[PDB]
Amino acid sequence: APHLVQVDAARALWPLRRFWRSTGFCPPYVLSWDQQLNLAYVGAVPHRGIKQVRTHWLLELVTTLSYNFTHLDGYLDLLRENQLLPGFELMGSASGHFTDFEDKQQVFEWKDLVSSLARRYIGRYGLAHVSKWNFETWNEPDHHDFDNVSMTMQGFLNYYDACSEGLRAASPALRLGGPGDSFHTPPRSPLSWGLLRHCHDGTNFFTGEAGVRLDYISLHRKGARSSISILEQEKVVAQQIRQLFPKFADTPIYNDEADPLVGWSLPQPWRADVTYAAMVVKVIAQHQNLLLANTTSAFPYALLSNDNAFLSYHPHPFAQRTLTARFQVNNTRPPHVQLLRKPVLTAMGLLALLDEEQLWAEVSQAGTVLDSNHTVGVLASAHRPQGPADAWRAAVLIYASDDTRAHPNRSVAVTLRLRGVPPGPGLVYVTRYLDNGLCSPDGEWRRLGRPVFPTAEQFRRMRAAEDPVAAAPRPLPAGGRLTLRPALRLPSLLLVHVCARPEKPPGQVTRLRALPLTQGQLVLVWSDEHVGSKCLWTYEIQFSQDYTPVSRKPSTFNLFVFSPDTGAVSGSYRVRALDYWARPGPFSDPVPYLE
Ligand SMILES: *[C@@H]1O[C@H](CO)[C@@H](O[C@@H]2O[C@H](CO)[C@@H](O[C@@H]3O[C@H](CO[C@H]4O[C@H](CO)[C@@H](O)[C@H](O)[C@@H]4O)[C@@H](O)[C@H](O[C@H]4O[C@H](CO)[C@@H](O)[C@H](O)[C@@H]4O)[C@@H]3O)[C@H](O)[C@H]2NC(C)=O)[C@H](O)[C@H]1NC(C)=O
Ligand SMILES: *[C@@H]1O[C@H](CO)[C@@H](O[C@@H]2O[C@H](CO)[C@@H](O)[C@H](O)[C@H]2NC(C)=O)[C@H](O)[C@H]1NC(C)=O
Ligand SMILES: *[C@@H]1O[C@H](CO)[C@@H](O)[C@H](O)[C@H]1NC(C)=O
Ligand SMILES: [Cl-]
Repeated sequence: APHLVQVDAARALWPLRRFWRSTGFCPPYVLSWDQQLNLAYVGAVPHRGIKQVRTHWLLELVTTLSYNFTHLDGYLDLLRENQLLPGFELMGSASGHFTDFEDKQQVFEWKDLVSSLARRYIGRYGLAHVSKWNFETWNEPDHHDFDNVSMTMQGFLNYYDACSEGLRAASPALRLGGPGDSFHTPPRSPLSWGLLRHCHDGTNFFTGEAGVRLDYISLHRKGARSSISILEQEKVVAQQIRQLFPKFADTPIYNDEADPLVGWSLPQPWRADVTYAAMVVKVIAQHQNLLLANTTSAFPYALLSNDNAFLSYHPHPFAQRTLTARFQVNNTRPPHVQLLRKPVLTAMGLLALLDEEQLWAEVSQAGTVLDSNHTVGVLASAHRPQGPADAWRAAVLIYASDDTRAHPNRSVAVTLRLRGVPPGPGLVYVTRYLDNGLCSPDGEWRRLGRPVFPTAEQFRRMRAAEDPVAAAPRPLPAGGRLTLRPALRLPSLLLVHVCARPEKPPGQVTRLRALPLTQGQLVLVWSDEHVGSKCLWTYEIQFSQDYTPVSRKPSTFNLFVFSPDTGAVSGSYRVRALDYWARPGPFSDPVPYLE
């Protein structure tokens, strides 16, 4: 019996927030060319699909009473250039200065450091930008990862008050949360539970007032290979917080390390391809449909982050918990680094097309209704037109996922019945499909024989599997209805995108950049902020030597590796958007490049 999926486009039930637009990593580097390419890939996810990079040890990029912020300036400028925000963990010793947060003088000094850095980047980027940053406490305070810093229970409370008063001294508009740990049953997790008590009922180190600001509560809960287990654990902790700390009943909860499995560097075949991608989507659907979609308990769940911005290493380029797959090519003159886009990163681009209202949807099999706690599920959104540059849109994202298990032998019959699409001009739909057969760079790597130092040709062949199989825009049937019967594989993802025609064509592509990889090989990366519509077929790239169109298969990811057979890359480049009705947007400013 096939899976039946119905979507009611006429039933916009409630807001749908893109709560999953976060990644993160821990340095072992942050200014290396490897990292610069990595963050270019992360920022290239369309429509701000990844917004935050939660980065450990940021205050080891400051040296020491005056401070040198050079290395921190560099990293934060790097994020800014890629339209990314720091998940700013106030974590580090300022290169050995801080050693003890029960030393009164050190507590005052920490406050002044935090004030200085906060005011510095307010000056550097503006208060409007810095007020969006999730400042956070030291990572996992109950896992004793403090190097040479003494952090007792009392020290952690003093530290927190310095963090909070230091940020306030910069501006009251800045946001601070924590503890970013797992909240195990007492007597476990004493610093986590202690922080909440302190903020709820304790005394401020600096002011002596009862209670201390806490803008959000961050936890870490990982699935041990189970998707639904993440959600189950979060509900337990959230309820405990609600009853034990009534003032925090409406305090936003973050799970900013919500991964399928602990230990990012452990090689796992399922991390290499669409298995991981589909599980990530499944976890997100479970959170929207079983936690946020008008549940009786209604916990204030606000953010979910997959901690997968790490760079992979030899001999596991694809098998680690990373958005990209790194190849250090050591036999070129000089040695260079290349990155590939893993399906999980591509999947963040499909998620990014989900809009601000959730539509009514039901999955069933043989009359039995199945919620997102099953192998097949759906998230469906609608968009209210903003101006002449956009129109009505619907995005239906369907996953087939058995968590960390793939099933190459199996095929999942699915019948999608879309109903109630509101009438409008040039209504078309476009399907985007991912599975391990057609669109897995790891799979291509292995068909090529697993080359350790891939050639230019081998990279082209691997990159040819990055994008989803996209079907050309077809007119929507009459009555605002669409019935499709795809044969989904396990794992797979299917995005059906139904768009009405906007009045104006797409806007201008902006902030084009050329980044060198090696001889005759280069990355083109751009912003899509002013494009003004999500209904895009591809981005046309043109190259001039004295402009001709660079021929490539369709892709809406804001990054392209140009690697021509001739090796001629010197000249000027320009890029523009192309919508589902073949209408071009204006060209970006031309970017020159000389090799
Ligand atoms: C081409 O050239 C590049 C640049 O020179 C080489 O890059 C090195 O690659 C190796 C992997 O082959 C890297 O070494 C590995 O680093 C891992 C992470 O290290 C950090 O984290 C650990 C643990 O937290 C710390 O101990 C460590 O100090 C670092 O902070 C380690 O996990 C690896 O060790 C594990 O595997 C080895 C097997 O070799 C076991 O012996 C160990 O017990 C352990 O299980 C490993 O050390 C290295 O960091 C890379 N250097 C750089 C600068 O990037 C490429 O290897 C080379 N390519 C080829 C094909 O030769
Ligand atoms: C998700 O579904 C699983 C089953 O697939 C649920 O786990 C079962 O829970 C019941 C409790 O009524 C137990 O009796 C069973 O032993 C469990 N079965 C298995 C296979 O583990 C789980 O409770 C569901 N979770 C949510 C949040 O709906
Ligand atoms: C700060 O550190 C940078 C990087 O190490 C170095 O180049 C510079 O000399 C330092 N600046 C000052 C003012 O000490
Ligand atoms: Cl994982």
